[PDB]
Amino acid sequence: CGVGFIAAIDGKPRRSVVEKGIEALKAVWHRGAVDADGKTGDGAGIHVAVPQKFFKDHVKVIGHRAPDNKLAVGQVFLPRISLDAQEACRCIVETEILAFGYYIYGWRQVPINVDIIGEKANATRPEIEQIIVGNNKGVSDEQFELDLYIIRRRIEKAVKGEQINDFYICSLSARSIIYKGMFLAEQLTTFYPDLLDERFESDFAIYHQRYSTNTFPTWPLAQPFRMLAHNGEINTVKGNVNWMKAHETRMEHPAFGTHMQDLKPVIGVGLSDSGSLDTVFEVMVRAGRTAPMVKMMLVPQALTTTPDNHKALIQYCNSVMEPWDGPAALAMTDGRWVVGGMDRNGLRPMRYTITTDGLIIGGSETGMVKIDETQVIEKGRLGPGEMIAVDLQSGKLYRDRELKDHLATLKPWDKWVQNTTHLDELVKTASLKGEPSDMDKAELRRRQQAFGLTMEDMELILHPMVEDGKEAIGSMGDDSPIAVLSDKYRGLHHFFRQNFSQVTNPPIDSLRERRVMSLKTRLGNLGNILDEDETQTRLLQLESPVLTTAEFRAMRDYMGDTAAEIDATFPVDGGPEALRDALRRIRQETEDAVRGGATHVILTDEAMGPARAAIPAILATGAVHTHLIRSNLRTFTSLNVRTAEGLDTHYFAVLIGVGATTVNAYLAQEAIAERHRRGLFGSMPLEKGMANYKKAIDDGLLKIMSKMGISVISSYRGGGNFEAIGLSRALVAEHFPAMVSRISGIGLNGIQKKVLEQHATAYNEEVVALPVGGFYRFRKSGDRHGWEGGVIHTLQQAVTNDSYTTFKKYSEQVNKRPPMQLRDLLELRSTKAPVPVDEVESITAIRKRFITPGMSMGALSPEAHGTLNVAMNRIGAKSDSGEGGEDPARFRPDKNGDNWNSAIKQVASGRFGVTAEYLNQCRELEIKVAQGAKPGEGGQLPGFKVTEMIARLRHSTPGVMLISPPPHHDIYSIEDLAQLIYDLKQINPDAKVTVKLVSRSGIGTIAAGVAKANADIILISGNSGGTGASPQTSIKFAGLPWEMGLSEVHQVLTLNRLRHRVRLRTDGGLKTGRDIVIAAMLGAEEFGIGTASLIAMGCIMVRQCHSNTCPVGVCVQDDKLRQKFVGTPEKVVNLFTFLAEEVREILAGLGFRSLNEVIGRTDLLHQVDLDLNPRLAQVDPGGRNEVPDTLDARIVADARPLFEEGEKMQLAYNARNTQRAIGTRLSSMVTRKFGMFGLQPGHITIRLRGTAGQSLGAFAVQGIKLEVMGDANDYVGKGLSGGTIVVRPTTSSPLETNKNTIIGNTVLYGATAGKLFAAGQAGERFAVRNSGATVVVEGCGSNGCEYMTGGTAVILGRVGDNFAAGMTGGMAYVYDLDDSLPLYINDESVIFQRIEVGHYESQLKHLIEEHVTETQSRFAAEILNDWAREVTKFWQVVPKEMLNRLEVPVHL
Ligand SMILES: Cc1cc2nc3c(=O)[nH]c(=O)nc-3n(C[C@H](O)[C@H](O)[C@H](O)COP(=O)(O)O)c2cc1C
Ligand SMILES: CS(=O)(=O)CC[C@H](N)C(=O)O
Ligand SMILES: O=C(O)CCC(=O)C(=O)O
Ligand code: F3S
Repeated sequence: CGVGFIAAIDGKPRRSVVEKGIEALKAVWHRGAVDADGKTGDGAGIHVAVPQKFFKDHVKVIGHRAPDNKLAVGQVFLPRISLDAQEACRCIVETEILAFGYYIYGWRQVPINVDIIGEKANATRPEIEQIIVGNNKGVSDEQFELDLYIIRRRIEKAVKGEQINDFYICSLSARSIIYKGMFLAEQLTTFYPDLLDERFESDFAIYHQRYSTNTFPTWPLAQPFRMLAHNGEINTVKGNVNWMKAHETRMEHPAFGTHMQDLKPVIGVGLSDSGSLDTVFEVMVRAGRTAPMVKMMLVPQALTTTPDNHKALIQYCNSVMEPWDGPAALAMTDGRWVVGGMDRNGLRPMRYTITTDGLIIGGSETGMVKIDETQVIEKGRLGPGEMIAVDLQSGKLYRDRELKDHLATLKPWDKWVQNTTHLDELVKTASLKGEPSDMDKAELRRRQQAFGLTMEDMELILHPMVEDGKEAIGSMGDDSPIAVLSDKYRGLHHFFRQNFSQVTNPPIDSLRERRVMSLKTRLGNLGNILDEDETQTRLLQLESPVLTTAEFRAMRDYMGDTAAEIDATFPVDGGPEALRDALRRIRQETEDAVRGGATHVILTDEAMGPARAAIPAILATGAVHTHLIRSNLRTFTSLNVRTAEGLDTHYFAVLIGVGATTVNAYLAQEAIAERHRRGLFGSMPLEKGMANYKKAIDDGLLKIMSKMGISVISSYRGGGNFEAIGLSRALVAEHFPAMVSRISGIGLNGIQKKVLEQHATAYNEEVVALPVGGFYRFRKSGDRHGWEGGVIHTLQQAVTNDSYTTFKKYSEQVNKRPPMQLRDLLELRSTKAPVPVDEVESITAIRKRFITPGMSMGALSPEAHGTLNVAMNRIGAKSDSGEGGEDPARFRPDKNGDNWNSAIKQVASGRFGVTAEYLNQCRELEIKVAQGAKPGEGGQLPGFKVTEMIARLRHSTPGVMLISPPPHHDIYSIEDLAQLIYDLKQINPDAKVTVKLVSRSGIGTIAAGVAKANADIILISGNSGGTGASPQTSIKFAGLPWEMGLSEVHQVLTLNRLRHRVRLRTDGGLKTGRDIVIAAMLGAEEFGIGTASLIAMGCIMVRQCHSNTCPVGVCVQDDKLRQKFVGTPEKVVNLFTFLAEEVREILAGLGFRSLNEVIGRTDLLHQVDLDLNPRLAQVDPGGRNEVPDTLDARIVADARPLFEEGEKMQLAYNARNTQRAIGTRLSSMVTRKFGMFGLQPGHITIRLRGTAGQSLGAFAVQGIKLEVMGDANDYVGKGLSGGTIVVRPTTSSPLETNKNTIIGNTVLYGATAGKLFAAGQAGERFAVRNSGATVVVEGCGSNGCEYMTGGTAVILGRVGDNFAAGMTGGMAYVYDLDDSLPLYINDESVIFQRIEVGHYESQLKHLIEEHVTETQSRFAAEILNDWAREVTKFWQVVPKEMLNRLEVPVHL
């Protein structure tokens, strides 16, 4: 994959612009899935100017006369198999161009060579044909495209009405034309020779290859699109899409004249995300807005450093259009400008070079197209939010600032912005004036009972919010029933699961990166995206959809005649259809209101009473919002909800994203008060009370959002980002935005019945106390759980006394209950007579398919951890190190023969103990993208668990907390995954690689991509798995059952013929023989067993894993407490032995003599309402994935002496952007023979001219040194491990070392040792997570030194926003010539001072010296020359938590 762009700064056409454009496309294949087929690829494209010589001649050769104007071309994919349709297609195409009365010189079959296409693709190949049009009407450049645009839509529309498939017009303008198709980019020129003609000349270019979650090639989905080309993904798409359904309700502009209606819907069916973007971007530009304005209105930068002009503008946009978020490198152009742009988080690479010849070449990597250093005038990149551009009419280049300057210039942004009413202060005022409360406990209690609330609810969850202003953290998995199956009133919000993101895009850090996020809310800002007038700022604005009963009324008053209140409630005397008609009613009443003139709606349960049940706020909000959309009305109101049932963060999230503008949990502020008048909060005023509550819910949301990288509530709102488990298809469709509900579930009639039942509970008689509740924990009360006391005892009894009979009694205890989980709804019947048990496969055999999941050293006691490693190795199975290091002492068997080393090592966001030697002490690497306990997010390890041993392991700082970054920093998109897997397979030639993913609908597809990315195993984790520490909403609301995700992967992978390329594993609550058989039949080959293995080691399931108070030594770092541990290998081994025997017992009954004979065999399962079909369906009823060599292949060959004799060596080689992971293999080899540190620095040194591609020197141990004279791309020294890497411009380059980029992003991610020197600037997230590498570099993008925990980080230059966020431990100095660092640095955990002590001043000096020595850097050398005055300019950045720990104090 890639996007790229090229432009002649002067405006004047050239052939090289196209030849370069090809050139690029020939250097991206190293980033894609190569087929063994040699031909098949996902899509490539080049968007250049229609070449008027070439075309005109053509018209001449047929013997017409060339017009004076520009001649248009339509580039069109016709149906290729039904001639009947091609015609219909061409009549339509002609008719439409005809009624605008332009002129047709006529069709031209495009030459192409289908030999380089694969069959899959030739299959779906359309018939490519050009049609040539002339501007007989003598209109203007601008009018021609405008008209053509209305024409293309007209066609597009008619073909649709005709119901014609496969028709598609890539381009149809007289400025631009697109040559895209499904074939390898390196072969664009082969499939389309026109491109090789010298008449193809052009002032600009835009190329793009693409990847996919597929094996199927659609042609129209290859890019570039008509104005756009996108690398990334736009996670906020359904959000955007539904907004347009309303944005459109009002869009009207005069340029389309009477055409608008043909103009809608601007987004047709079947578009890819980017495709939909281009769609919108286009209309906007067709109506007048420049390119750069549009990038902004749609992919605005974050309004955190910023001039005030810009801020105005931004604020303007944000008020018109809600962003289109997701990682995004974009290459754009309206007719005149050409733009390179970034998403608001700089999520994708985008280097660029400027030449003496007056060209700019935009890129994704950098070595992408030869250019002589000699003619380089600059070497840049884009950072979050920036653009760079060219105005081809004036042949002027604008860098970000200067370009943004320009747009600020266009209008009185501020004066206009000043037109908004921020009703904030007005609202805060009334709160301080006193959050009221008007119910008597006798009431609170009874309503509360209506929505089935409890003490656990009040104590466990509400309280901490009020107190700490933070939400409840907890531990152990979610073992309760899944709500539909529940026995006990659960509220709608229970069935909506929060979606989150896995490999497609990364989730954000809402702590360390809160500045880019946002919760602004606006009532009445929905008018003409098409307009550009100040009247667009006239709207009210909150800063949280969240309102305390005080603030709420504040607002509701300011509104007034303008608001309308709808009674979300229904009679109980009602009848079987009570709630239905209720839902109609509300729907209608809101209609009338809005029509009637109303501008705000207030939906509410307030009139709930003994005679009226409340309509489930969630259902009521959706029913309303949707119908509102469905009648083009939502654009006229704000929709605000008052809910008695609301209480936690989740409930807000759902409400909001199913419509809600504003929410007020009124009966909870109440419940807060009552608590407060028994002084449960102590001194603290009820007002500060709410304040906190509110922050907890605000950060609440910001989080839930970040789980699918979304930075902003307006796109999130109404986007329906949930998945419904349990409610009926029909329903979910009827009333909420689009969401999946893969098995229908209950419907209104059930909902009604349950709502009312709980109701009687609370108005049928007195209520002094809520029940206790046993949702977050087993009480011997109502809610059941998997793990309950009896069950735990019996199991313990069983593995301790070693009786299989006791085991069997446990599992029976377990299997004889009411269904609690989906698998529980299946029977296993077969058609074979039974077989004798002896005959089946053996336990030895079976238990080997079992593994003990990754549970970190930290989360668990050292004793527990190694216990597990011993058990697994004893029975020839495998265990998983876990998110947190593994001690290397452990790399040998002990006198007793026991083996503490673990067979599968993880690799997760904060790369904990990740070392060349760690990565090499195993048979398998598990890329942890996610756990079912907390999908969207990333591990926690409370500070008081960060023992010293722990801290030593992890290179973290003692007793300081370890919260991990939710996304991996080197996996922002699937190609990214792809490359990690490559490095992984490079540093360790023997291991298989796994990808831990978490079930959720859509996993299937990703699953595929993972497969194309060379993963060997894929593991789908259930929603219910365990965690040592994790917020409770994720434990109860993120994730989906494995029975759904595991089949989906089984199916989809099968459906694309990849299902044999990868092995499948699953975990999530598997405690029993049958749980394991059923998982096999659904497709699994391996099963993971954690918690139950913990319980055998003794866990009693008391849930204080986060607390460091383990009654039993399982999950606790405390010494005394660790002495109460009685786990034993022998115990765990017994657990597995039983499990397998119980598996064999079952297979025999089924007539099978082995597990393999039953994988995938879903015909053996019958579901004994929900629709379990989609899970049972069969698609077609009736070593390791190896990888390509790299430079290392030769380097190694050339190093015989190294390994053979010990010699020292110096090698030289060129290097291209296309060579990845250079050295890594070397490193694996060296680490294996001499170990990370048995070689003295520089022992084997390899100079490289040119460009290093991703992962340069990744995992290099000491002894290796790489000099890259030239430059590099992302991830230099990723996981650096005591090796050394240096990078400087070519002796001959005339560039100013420090004013130019030289290495990409996420450099030194997670390193632990070694040095890195860089004559130049580095891009985003430099030194992220560095845990002990020393570096020197002349500058650095934003988010630098983030989450760093060790090492020294010098920095000869300016530094990006949010520097040092979460930087708990190492140190960075920072030459700052403008005393600006103050404006960029992220305070929170760090401080800066000028050097005072002189050993710190000396430390710096020596590095900088090294730097120079290695890099021959002038600018550096000069700082050395004026040390005196200069030292004065740096700034010591030192972590708070490091102040008292530091041998030599930093002060005095
Ligand atoms: C205490 C504990 C620690 C865990 N630590 C990790 C971890 O370090 N890395 C990881 O990728 N998943 C981790 N997990 C999840 C397990 O690896 C596995 O996905 C899940 O535990 C199995 O769920 P089951 O508990 O119902 O047996 C942890 C889970 C628990 C309960
Ligand atoms: C190379 S790419 O993976 O960024 C593809 C981009 C886009 N989401 C698409 O489906 O075309
Ligand atoms: O130990 C850690 O860093 C993480 C452990 C974890 O996140 C979990 O077990 O839920
Ligand atoms: S608190 Fe974890 S619950 Fe198991 S580990 Fe101790 S009993």
